[PDB]
This record gives sequence, structure tokens and C-alpha cells, in this order.
Amino acid sequence: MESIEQQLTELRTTLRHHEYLYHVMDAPEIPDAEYDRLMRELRELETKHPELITPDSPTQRVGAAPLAAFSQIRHEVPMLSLDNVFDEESFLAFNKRVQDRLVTWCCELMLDGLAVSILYENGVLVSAATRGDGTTGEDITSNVRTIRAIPLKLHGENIPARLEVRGEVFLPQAGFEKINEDARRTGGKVFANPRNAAAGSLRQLDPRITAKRPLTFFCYGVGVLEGGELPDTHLGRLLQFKKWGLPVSDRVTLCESAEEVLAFYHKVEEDRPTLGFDIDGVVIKVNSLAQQEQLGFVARAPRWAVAFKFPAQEQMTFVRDVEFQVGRTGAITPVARLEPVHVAGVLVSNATLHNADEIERLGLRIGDKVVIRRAGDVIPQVVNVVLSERPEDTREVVFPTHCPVCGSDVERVEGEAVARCTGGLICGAQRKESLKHFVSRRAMDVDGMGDKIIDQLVEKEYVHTPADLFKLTAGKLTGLERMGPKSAQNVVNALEKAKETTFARFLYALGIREVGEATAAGLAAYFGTLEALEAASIEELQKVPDVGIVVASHVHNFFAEESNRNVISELLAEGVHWPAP
Ligand SMILES: NC(=O)c1ccc[n+]([C@@H]2O[C@H](COP(=O)([O-])OP(=O)(O)OC[C@H]3O[C@@H](n4cnc5c(N)ncnc54)[C@H](O)[C@@H]3O)[C@@H](O)[C@H]2O)c1
Ligand SMILES: [Mg+2]
Ligand SMILES: [Zn+2]
Repeated sequence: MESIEQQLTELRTTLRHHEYLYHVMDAPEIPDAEYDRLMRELRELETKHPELITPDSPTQRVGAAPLAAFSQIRHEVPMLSLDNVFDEESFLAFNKRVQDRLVTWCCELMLDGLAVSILYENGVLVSAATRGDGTTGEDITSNVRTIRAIPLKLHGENIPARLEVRGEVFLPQAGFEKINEDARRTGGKVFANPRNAAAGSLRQLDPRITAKRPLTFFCYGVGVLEGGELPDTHLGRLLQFKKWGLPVSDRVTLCESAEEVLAFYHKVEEDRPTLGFDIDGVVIKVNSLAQQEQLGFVARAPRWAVAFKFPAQEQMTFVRDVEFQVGRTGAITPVARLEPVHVAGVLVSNATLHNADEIERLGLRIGDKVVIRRAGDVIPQVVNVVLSERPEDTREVVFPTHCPVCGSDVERVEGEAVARCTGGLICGAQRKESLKHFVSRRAMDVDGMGDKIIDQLVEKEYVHTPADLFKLTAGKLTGLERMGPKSAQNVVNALEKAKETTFARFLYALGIREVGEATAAGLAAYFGTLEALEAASIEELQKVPDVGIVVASHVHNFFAEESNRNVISELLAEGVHWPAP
């Protein structure tokens, strides 16, 4: 289409743009898979037109320049990247190229974190650096000493006088999710994924910040080596590092054929959801150091290793709509409907938006291109909007003011992330739990109205509100499973007796959000009657001891919703009774 010269400048500009956001800012806008796609396109163009490769092309360079706000460390041996493949056929082609230019493979989990180079002198940790641009990195020595998995001293015989240990610092998934949940609720930085949370946690001027983040580390390789020797195979070196106290993954594996490599790759992909940390693939390395040294390096990567990538855990797609799911207790979760896309190999077409505050934090509009993440058998999540690709036609996301299931008021209370349907007494989405609550022991306490009886009444649409329970005839109950004429009359009798209650237990039975047994008793004692309570403003409700803004808001919004007032009127009409004050 466009001239090859225009294609080249566009690709180089785009790749550097995202390299800056990823390597320098730990804040990428596009998925790793999209960057990898663009890099493949540039590689294909340069392979067809090798005369157009420049020494500063992204295919010839590593990482990004180190932040000058950090002290800087010149690696004593260059740090590089890895060239990659995405399918078995391409790995086999790499295997053949290697065989024809010289084999045992040392095969390792490819950890999705950031690279670090740790210098030990006489077995003592003396410095540690990020990769930077492969020549100069950022001094993160103080930060690395907060990482328990990285030893400060090596213990053993034959420790070389000077040794750079290289490995990946990374942040397990549970630690990542905690950091992001906290950040969403406090206004801090929300990270795209564990890689970026690990990088941002590590690359702190103040190491006390790093120390509070659950970073860990695995070794994977060697930089400078002086004043001593190491084993003559890569796995041998890793096992020596392990003996000296450095952390080595228990999945490092030898393979004596290309087909063994494929078997390991596929088992690791199968085991991926169980590991507790992100891996973007497996790294496959010529095991013999002599063979590694013969093959050497190109500008960006070794010629003796390949990153065999998995289908990526983040992908981009378009938001076609936003649906608002109503949960069993009235929570309204915004869920994006998406153009279908495979994430980590699994076809998905929705993703959670968490809540209304998160929609606003994202800046999401219908029609946006978004990054979504799926790591495990869970609903995917929207990560961010790809704002640089926002179409000219997008639509505002209007969070519902009324429940999409029952039409009752939706409530959002300041400081609370979750919006809720207020119509707990009528909402179909809440009906099973609301009726079970209503007849429970500390509420109306109806003998024989068990969960399986309630389930049938709801599923057959025989009951829609708690008032309908008192309208049940013995004949209608008899028609249910688990019910006979005797138990049907038993529960009709039990419902008639249950009309005798207290103001506190009736209030508790209504199922207002956050109103526990003690709060119900306090509201009943303060206001004395239902008429006084149902009239109270939020400020009036806040007068009550142990009732704050959240409970006051829920109570006021509950009684302001017409469907609740209608059910309460019906309950009184059916004869529910409590003592006057
Ligand atoms: N989303 C974006 O905008 C964006 C931008 C630039 C780069 N990236 C991502 O960065 C990567 C490309 O750059 P890169 O140089 O960081 O490459 P990489 O992470 O794909 O491969 C090289 C790295 O693998 C790491 N590694 C992990 N486990 C290893 C093991 N067992 N043995 C050896 N090395 C191991 C090393 O730190 C090494 O630097 C791709 O994942 C790319 O998608 C993303
Ligand atoms: Mg990486
Ligand atoms: Zn509702």
C-alpha cells in the first residue's frame, strides 16, 4: 500500500512510542501482543528490504534509555533481548538453523517481569541494575535488598571473585490484584498487569516503597565472570547458582530433541493457570556453553536462544455495548460487551468494568478500543482504553439510574464503589435471597419456608414479594415438590403466626443493605414507629447512634423507592403486626 519508506518510518515511530510507555514509564497503552505484531511487521519489511535497516532500528536495539533520575550502572557484559517465535513450526525452523550452524536444550519458564543484573563481588551483593538500554541500567541496589528471594551473600566453594547474576524480578498475581484493587479505591496508579506492577514497584527512588511490595526473583543467566569458573552447561550454571543460595525455578528442564521441547512447552501452557505468576512463554537455550559461544549474538539478542511465546493474556478489541448485571443482593456490575477475541487462547466476548467509578477512571466510551486481560478461568477485565485509537463515533456510557431488571431506583453512595438496586423487596434478581432473608430466624422466622420451597415459588413465579408469602393458600403450596398437604398447611399456619413480630425484627426482615440486627434495633428504638422512620432524611438518620452516612443513605433510599413502600403497605394490609410504642 504505502511506500516502503513510509511504512518503515511509521513502524519505527510506533514501536519507539510504545517502548517508551512500557520500558520507561511502566504504563503501556497497547497489549504486548500488539507490540509483538508490529515488531513482526517491521522484521518482515526489513527482511524483504535489508538495505533499509539502520543501526538504530528497533530490530537492532534493546529496551530504552535509563532514567537519569537514577544513578546508572554500565553492565560489564551487554544485556540483550530475545528473538521470539509463536508456533511449533517456527520453533522447529529455529532448531534446524541452530543444528545446521554448529545440541541439548535448557528450557525455562519465561517470567513476565523485568530484567535485573546483580553483581556479587567475593560472594557479596554489591550492586543491582535494571537493563535500561542493554548497555546502561538504573541503579536499584537498595530496592533489590528488600527482595527476600535475592540473597545478599552466596555460600559455597568455588564462588568467582566477580559475578553478574541475571534474572527476572516479578510480582505474583495475588500481589498484583491487591495493588490494583487498592489503587482503584485510593487514586493511585493502576497497573496494566503484573509485569508493569513489578517494574513500577522496583523502579522507585525511595526503596522503602519497594519494600512494601511482594516482589520475588528467579535467576536465568550470567553476565560478567571474573576470577573464577562456572560449569560448562547453562543448566549446570543454574544448578550451581541454586547451591549458592540463588532462587532457581523447579521447572527448568533439559530436552534432547526438538520434540521434547514441544512436549515441555505444551505442558507448561496447560499448567499456566496454576502457577500463581505470569509467564509469557518458555525460553529455549542451547545448553552447551561452547555452542553458545560459537553462535554468539546479533545486536538485539543471542543466536543460541529463542522465546517461544504463549497466546497472550492481554488483547485489544472494541466495546460494542455495556450491560449492567444485577447480582443476587442488588449490586449492579457494568460488563462490557466486546467484539469477540481470543485471550490466552480462549475465545471471550465480555469483560468486567468493576463499577461506575472505574468506568469514569478509564474514560471509557461505547465504541472505544480497549485492552482486556484474562489470566485464569475468570471473567476478563478491561485494562485501559486505547485512547490513541478512539474512533470519531463513540457514545457516552450512561450508568443506569433505574434497575434494568425491576425498574427500581439505583443508589450510589459517596465513598462506596458499588451501585445497587434499591428494590430488594421486588427485584427479580434479588428475590430468592430477599425472601430467604425475610423468613430467616432473626427476621420473620417462618418454620418450613425452606430455601428449596422459596426457590420453587420464585422459579414458578408464584411469589414476587414477601407480601405474596402471606397470600399463599395450602392448595398452591401443595403443588410444589417437597410439599404435601400436611406440610403445606403447616407453613400456611406458620406464616399466619409469623405476622406477630417486633418493629426491630420487621425492619431487619426488610433487608436494607448494611442493616444488621443491632442496627435494626437501634433504628426501631430511636424512631419508635414506622411512620417516623419512613419519613427520615439522611441527616435525620445520621442522628441515630451507630448510624453513619452509608447506613443512613441506604435506609433513606430504601424508603424513597416506591416498590418498597408498596410491599410494606401490602404486608401491613395482610396483617403483619408489632407493638405500638
Ligand atoms: N505493551 C507495549 O507497549 C510494549 C512495548 C514494548 C515492549 N513490550 C513487551 O516487551 C517485550 C519485548 O522486549 P524485551 O526485550 O523486554 O523482551 P522479552 O521480555 O520478550 O524477552 C527478553 C527478556 O526475557 C526475560 N526473561 C524472562 N524469563 C527468562 C528466562 N528464563 N531466561 C532468559 N530471559 C528471560 C529477560 O529479562 C529478557 O530481557 C515483549 O513482551 C513486548 O510485548 C511491550
Ligand atoms: Mg519480558
Ligand atoms: Zn432491581
